[PDB]
Amino acid sequence: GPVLYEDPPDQKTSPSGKSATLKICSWNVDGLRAWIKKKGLDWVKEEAPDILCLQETKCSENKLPAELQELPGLTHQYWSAPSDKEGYSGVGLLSRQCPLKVSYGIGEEEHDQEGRVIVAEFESFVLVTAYVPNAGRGLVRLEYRQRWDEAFRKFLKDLASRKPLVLCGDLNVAHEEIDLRNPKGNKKNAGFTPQERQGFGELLQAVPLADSFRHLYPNTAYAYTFWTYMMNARSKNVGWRLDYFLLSHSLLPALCDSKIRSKALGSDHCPITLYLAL
Amino acid sequence: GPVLYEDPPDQKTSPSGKSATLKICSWNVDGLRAWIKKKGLDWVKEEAPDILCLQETKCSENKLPAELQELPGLTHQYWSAPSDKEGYSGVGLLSRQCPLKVSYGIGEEEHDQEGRVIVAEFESFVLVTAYVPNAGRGLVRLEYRQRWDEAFRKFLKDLASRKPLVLCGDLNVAHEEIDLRNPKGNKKNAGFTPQERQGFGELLQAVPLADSFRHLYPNTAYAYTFWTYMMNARSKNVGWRLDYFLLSHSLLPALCDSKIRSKALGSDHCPITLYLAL
DNA sequence: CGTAATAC
DNA sequence: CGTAATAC
Repeated sequence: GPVLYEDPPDQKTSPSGKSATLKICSWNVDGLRAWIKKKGLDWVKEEAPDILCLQETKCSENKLPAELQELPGLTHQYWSAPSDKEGYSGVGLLSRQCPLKVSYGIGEEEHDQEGRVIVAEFESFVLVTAYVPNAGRGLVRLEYRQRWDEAFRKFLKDLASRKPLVLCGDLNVAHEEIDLRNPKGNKKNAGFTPQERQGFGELLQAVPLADSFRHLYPNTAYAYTFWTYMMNARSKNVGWRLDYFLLSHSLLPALCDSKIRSKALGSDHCPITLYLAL
Repeated sequence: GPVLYEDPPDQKTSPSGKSATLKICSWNVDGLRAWIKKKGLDWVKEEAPDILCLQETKCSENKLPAELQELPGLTHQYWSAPSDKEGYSGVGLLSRQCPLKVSYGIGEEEHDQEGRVIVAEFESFVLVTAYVPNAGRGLVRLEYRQRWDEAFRKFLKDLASRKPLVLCGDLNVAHEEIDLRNPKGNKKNAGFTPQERQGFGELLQAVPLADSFRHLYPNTAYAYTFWTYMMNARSKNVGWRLDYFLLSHSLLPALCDSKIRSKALGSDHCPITLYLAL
């Protein structure tokens, strides 16, 4: 039998003792419209997060279903979609409260053409949600992905100097061997090449950022956020951890918990939730 | 019962009496690789044409199956595919003999980015194969299609001044009501809008070119070259004539026949064959 | 390899 | 609405 993973209960109190005051939820919906048909929005209303980040929406701004506009609580909504590619990439950020400033992309024309980054600045921190480019089957985009990784790292380092940073989304890499079920087989596959894993480790050390889930559960294995639709991967928990909450070190005393909502359906990714005490 | 169409026998002698010396075949394969799996190449070897034009190949140059390189007779092969779009558009031209000159596109940067035109110049005439942009569901590209139509018309008029011209391929318009099964329903659908039909009539008169099939069969109805995969259109012969051989008037004394190979499978389009006596 | 999405 | 093709 396959070894399954049960995410531990929500810890809503920081180590300092302060109660959690902010609840961010991130989910790669892999088809915003199909995700809504599969009752994804119902799960969101059940989670009731202060902020909701979505990746791989595959939805142009004009094609957004009407129910999203009428969603309760998360009234302030921002979307980014590729200029010239239909049904590809795309992210979104939905918040209960209005952000002070909202910008798009990372400032480099080469990397801002697929709608992968939304930046939402708040009084106490800056939230970035990202959908990092996949290296592709055959590694056709691995050279581009290394260029992106370097540009994205410099971008986040500049943001982090002025304000504490929270980064979330599909970062499209399993950092370590614990972060995917079959590491020996995937050393040359997109998501686990040495170039991608190194860029991730360089990102954590340069900005600097910490992997919230791994920080709290350093030896917890079999904890994935993605399973291919093929070969019953999700039934057999043959997965990858591609979806992260990376925090600035100064927010670590405010970190309460980082969750993996393994049971939530509607995508080949599952949602992840962050609890902070600000 | 639906009214079916039987293409009359091949007339291989021109009205002047000269025997046919050139046999051009054009086919919108709508998926070059799927077309080869469906034994499309076998049909080509059975037709044995001097020149073979293909449209909507949906195949990048590096992904072309190996059997195409080893095809007998049609050894000189030229392909055009979109720069930035995978599995979209694309044409090809295969000839028994080497052409004097082979160029790509129509010379306008805006219209040469999807690989829709190949021009093959020969001693006695210039052959153009085209895959004209579809106006799209909802007519999103109808404004662009009118701009293309004007640029393409001027391009062909310049070619025709120096040499007699033969144009073939999917021109993505049913000229007249006879050219599609349900004209009253499609007046606002891509392929039969007033803008597309007028651009086609302006093309015939400006260059000038003649519709070879319609020239030879002025009152022959129910003669289509395309049927949607949906709703058993091909079984019920609910079709469109979108694929043409348009000739310069000076080649009309050399015109022997223009055929519609209704029974040839492998695509939602069927092939068309032209016989000339040069 | 499953699924969602495009284009026609 | 069928089919082929993409991207993951």
